[PDB]
Amino acid sequence: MRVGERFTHDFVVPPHKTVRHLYPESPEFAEFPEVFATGFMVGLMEWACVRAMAPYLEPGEGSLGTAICVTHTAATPPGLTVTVTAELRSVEGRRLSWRVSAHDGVDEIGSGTHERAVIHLEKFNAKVRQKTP
Amino acid sequence: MRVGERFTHDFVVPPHKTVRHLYPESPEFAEFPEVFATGFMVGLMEWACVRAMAPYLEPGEGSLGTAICVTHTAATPPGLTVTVTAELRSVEGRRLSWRVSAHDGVDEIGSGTHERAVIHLEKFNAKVRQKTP
Repeated sequence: MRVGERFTHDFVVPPHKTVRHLYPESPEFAEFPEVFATGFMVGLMEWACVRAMAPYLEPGEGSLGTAICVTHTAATPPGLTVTVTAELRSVEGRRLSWRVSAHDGVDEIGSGTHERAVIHLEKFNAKVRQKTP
Repeated sequence: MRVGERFTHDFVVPPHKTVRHLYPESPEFAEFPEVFATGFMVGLMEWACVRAMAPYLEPGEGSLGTAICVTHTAATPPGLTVTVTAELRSVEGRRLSWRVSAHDGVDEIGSGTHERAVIHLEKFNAKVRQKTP
């Protein structure tokens, strides 16, 4: 996997990726604008990076996001296509850093950086089962 | 609002706040570990800041998150309580800047910054309509 390499991931925003659907638990969001939530944008960016790195994982490995630093500069109603471009910035062993950017066909909607760490899935699942109450 | 005031927001993590629940349309997330997703943590941080702001908004006003820059350094299985601490850093016109941090009762799980912009809901929803298919 090579620094500078780019991957693109397209996603038509459905009605259920708006703010109120990120936290249906949250009365404070029930009447927010019907626009693509930041937490969902972040998840879409992760998804792009995950798709890009999948062919480069050893069997039984996965990854986790360890940082996200982005802007969200324009609003996207359901129906538009969000294209995330993920560009690999560095690979320090287990740690991968990506420049992520997104646009919805009308506006650039946000960009920034996302870091991931390759993990061993079965090791990880064991050590998370223990801080489980 | 007063700069430097901290607001807490407590949330018991249910089973359905994992990354596979963030994007069920994402087969590529199928075998991810059952831990609190970064996108959900981002939404929880916004939610804390929204609660902090809501008594201080005028009628007709809302807010949107315009940037988020946070680490996500520890994993949280369902059942633990994530406490977000949101501290107001500054109010500059319609821009409110926040220092955000989250802990799951055991570990610090992430920290950084978040920015929001006060919006006139009707004027905003009108601009959104203009780019709705």
